[PDB]
Amino acid sequence: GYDKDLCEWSMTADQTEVETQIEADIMNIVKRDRPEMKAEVQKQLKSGGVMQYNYVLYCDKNFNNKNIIAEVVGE
Ligand SMILES: [Ca+2]
Repeated sequence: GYDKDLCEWSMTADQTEVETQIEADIMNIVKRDRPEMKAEVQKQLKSGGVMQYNYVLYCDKNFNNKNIIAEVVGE
């Protein structure tokens, strides 16, 4: 997804600050769309990191954030 202010914050704020909110944003989508996947997605975020989603979640006009679960659990 894209939002001008969220895009700028995600690219300028402290690394740990953005990383913590990315995880919370993903878990919120998991709770809404695949609530039983909470423990599994949490395990995948810890092993694979979340900062690789810095661009697609806040700066990408061509990424639908609903697809973040499939992105995380896929290879
Ligand atoms: Ca992965």
